Amino acid sequence: STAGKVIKCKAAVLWEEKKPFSIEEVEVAPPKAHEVRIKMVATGICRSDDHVVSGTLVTPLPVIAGHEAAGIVESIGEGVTTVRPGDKVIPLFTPQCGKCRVCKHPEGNFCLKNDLSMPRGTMQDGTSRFTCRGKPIHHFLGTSTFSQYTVVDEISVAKIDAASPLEKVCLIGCGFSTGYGSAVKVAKVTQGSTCAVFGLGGLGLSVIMGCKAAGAARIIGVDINKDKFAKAKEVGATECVNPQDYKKPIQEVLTEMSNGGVDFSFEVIGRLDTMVTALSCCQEAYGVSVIVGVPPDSQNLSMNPMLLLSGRTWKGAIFGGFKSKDSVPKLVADFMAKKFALDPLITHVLPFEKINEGFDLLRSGESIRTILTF
Amino acid sequence: STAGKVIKCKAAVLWEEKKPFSIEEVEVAPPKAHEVRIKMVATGICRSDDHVVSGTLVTPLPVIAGHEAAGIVESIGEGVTTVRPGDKVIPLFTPQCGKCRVCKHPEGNFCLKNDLSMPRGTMQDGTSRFTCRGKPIHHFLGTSTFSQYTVVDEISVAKIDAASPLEKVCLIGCGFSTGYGSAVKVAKVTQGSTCAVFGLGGLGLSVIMGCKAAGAARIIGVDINKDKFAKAKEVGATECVNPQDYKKPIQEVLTEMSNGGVDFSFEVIGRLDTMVTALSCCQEAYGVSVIVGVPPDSQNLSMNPMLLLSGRTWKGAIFGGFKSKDSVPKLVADFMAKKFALDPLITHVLPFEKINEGFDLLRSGESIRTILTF
Ligand SMILES: NC(=O)C1=CN([C@@H]2O[C@H](COP(=O)(O)OP(=O)(O)OC[C@H]3O[C@@H](n4cnc5c(N)ncnc54)[C@H](O)[C@@H]3O)[C@@H](O)[C@H]2O)C=CC1
Ligand SMILES: NC(=O)C1=CN([C@@H]2O[C@H](COP(=O)(O)OP(=O)(O)OC[C@H]3O[C@@H](n4cnc5c(N)ncnc54)[C@H](O)[C@@H]3O)[C@@H](O)[C@H]2O)C=CC1
Ligand SMILES: O=CNC1CCCCC1
Ligand SMILES: O=CNC1CCCCC1
Ligand SMILES: [Zn+2]
Ligand SMILES: [Zn+2]
Ligand SMILES: [Zn+2]
Ligand SMILES: [Zn+2]
Repeated sequence: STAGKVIKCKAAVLWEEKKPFSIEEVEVAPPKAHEVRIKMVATGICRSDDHVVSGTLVTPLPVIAGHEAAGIVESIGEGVTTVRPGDKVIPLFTPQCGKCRVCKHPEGNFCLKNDLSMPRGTMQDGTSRFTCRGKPIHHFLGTSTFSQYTVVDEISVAKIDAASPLEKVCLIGCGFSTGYGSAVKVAKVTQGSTCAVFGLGGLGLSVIMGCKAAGAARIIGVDINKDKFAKAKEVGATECVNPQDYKKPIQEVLTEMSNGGVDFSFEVIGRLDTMVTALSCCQEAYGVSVIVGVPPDSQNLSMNPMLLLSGRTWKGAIFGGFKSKDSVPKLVADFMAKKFALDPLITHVLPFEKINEGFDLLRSGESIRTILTF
Repeated sequence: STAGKVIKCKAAVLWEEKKPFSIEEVEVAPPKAHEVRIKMVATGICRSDDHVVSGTLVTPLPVIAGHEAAGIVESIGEGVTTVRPGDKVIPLFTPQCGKCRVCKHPEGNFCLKNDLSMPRGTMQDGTSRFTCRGKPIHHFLGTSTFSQYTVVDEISVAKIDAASPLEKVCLIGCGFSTGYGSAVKVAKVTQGSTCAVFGLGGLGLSVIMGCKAAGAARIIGVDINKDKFAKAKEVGATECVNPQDYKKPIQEVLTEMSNGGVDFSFEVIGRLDTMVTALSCCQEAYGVSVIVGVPPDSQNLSMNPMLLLSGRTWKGAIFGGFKSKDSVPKLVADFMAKKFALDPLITHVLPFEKINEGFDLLRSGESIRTILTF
């Protein structure tokens, strides 16, 4: 009863920074050519969504945020070939156009069609499909999953197993895949190695899962919230340290614990100081450090380049280095074949209408992932 | 007639920063256990030696500098098994102890016995073999090659082909191997790729040599001294750019020329600003940037970590990543088999007594490598 028509539905609109989401009626236009309209089933609350509220991540407002989700195709636009109505899908916050220089490179995944580097808050054609109170509303990362219905470009959606449990596999749309791939694909953690993981939220626990899958012998979790240590050890950490417990800088502590530096370190918080600390605690001649966390907008870090001249490697990645449309369906299939677990990341399940309580749980330190159900 | 005795010889002593070297008589003690005393034959002038004079590279003074050299063993201490009197040798400014975690690692080369990180200016045992005017003089990087005779630890010397031309292969002790390896071993430049090389001195020309050996399709040399361009093209650069010729920042020119960023970039100067520029000019999702230049002591750079989050890899290396004692004899063998050329790097030859003129040539921009003969 909705194909080709405007849909009126519920969404969580962010009208301005540092305010609660406003749960109210929006209008969702039908998909144009090469676009897909999706009925949302589940969406996770990721720290990157909170970064929009806090001003840490700048994107045009007002906006419908949300990017870690799964749903069912309601209708498709002219020329769509990769999904059909009724299909289960995961929106892709990093597109895979398949035709740019990055998509064609064996090691690149940050497709040049992304809306992250110079955010416009639109669809690929530069316009918006959302209206609220008569006003146009921006999209977020080409996904906008905090809504009962969204419209995405075809290059930003992947079809997944029809038997998938959507309230779990939405995490493959961001948190799991990003952390897991940061360990197994970006860092390329080796068997028998020592790893250090800064930040033990949903992303950091997924990094730990990847370090353990890669055969690391030691995995040191680092967090200022000791309530995060129990779950980190359940998913593979061999020990946890709270920097606030020590009188010396944690890079010195980790270098001593590791008899000279760790093999792999990961910054999974989003602080400039912990990015430099994580680089410093990896072994000076052969260590590798990977930045996953998102730093505050337009702020530079300061570091001594001798940390690199001795032999260290420093890198970062979006979405765990995974080519999004190729990888998301394979990752769902791996989950269905029991190759990794997602339940350890899920601490809370709430109806979508309680989105603000879900953010309060994240901000208070009490949750890993809250999954919102529509 | 000198074994077991103190040798009185000439050396170039640096008594204080920013002053000419003083060519005068020194006393060189005989080698203790596991040490080797070498009659020097030829030594190159590298910018790192000038960094000692300028205070850019801090090591205790007074000092006998020099680290790029080749000579003949005069005598060996007790227990030495890897060289004999009469052998041709190259001193190793990065040792290879064979026993530390770095030496045992498949990719590491910055041996933990190095005298770079926390410089003492001594032999491994914490003492010096040099006296001048009755005063003890420091060593430099365990090599101290600006002297007619030096004493090195066994882990800091490699035996080379007895037919080697010492006035050429001294460059394998530093400039050639560092630049060549930075391309072929550290960056792992790929066939058909586009490279940018910042700084076209002895080290940068050697990077170009490695990029060409690796099969790069384009190699863009970058230097503010346009007189360096002709030789850079002779050894493989396909084009050269002078940043002072442009109204836009050079990362912008290079991104434009490479249709979105280069595959590999190399900083081979030693400036904080060009380290950040070189990182920025490599492609944001899959580019690799290698720091080779030495930054000024204790200074930090400032950079936006979003340059890394998009997917860039940033690394540095000492000595082109080569394990020194294993690699130097193989590199000499390759030179003897005509696998690479050293003559393009040698622009001037002077007697050792004219060392100060050789440094004047480097500082004026006129030379690539001056080789000093003893
Ligand atoms: N590179 C990518 O593609 C993606 C990046 N991100 C970013 O990853 C980061 C982590 O996201 P989540 O796991 O969802 O966040 P989270 O808020 O659930 O976890 C962050 C953890 O960092 C801890 N922490 C905070 N300050 C700390 C400090 N000084 N020292 C040690 N620990 C500290 C917190 O206690 C918390 O447990 C965020 O910046 C997020 O924006 C998220 C997903 C995709
Ligand atoms: N990582 C390692 O193991 C080693 C590092 N080094 C360092 O490599 C660097 C290069 O050494 P050399 O080739 O012997 O020095 P060099 O002085 O012969 O060459 C440096 C080049 O950089 C150019 N240059 C200077 N400022 C520039 C600027 N703003 N922009 C563009 N070009 C600029 C100069 O005109 C010159 O041609 C030095 O810092 C040296 O200390 C040297 C050997 C071993
Ligand atoms: O969490 C999902 N995406 C993130 C990727 C890193 C930049 C901010 C958005
Ligand atoms: O040029 C030779 N060695 C250099 C290596 C980089 C640090 C300073 C000394
Ligand atoms: Zn693309
Ligand atoms: Zn996310
Ligand atoms: Zn040198
Ligand atoms: Zn060693």
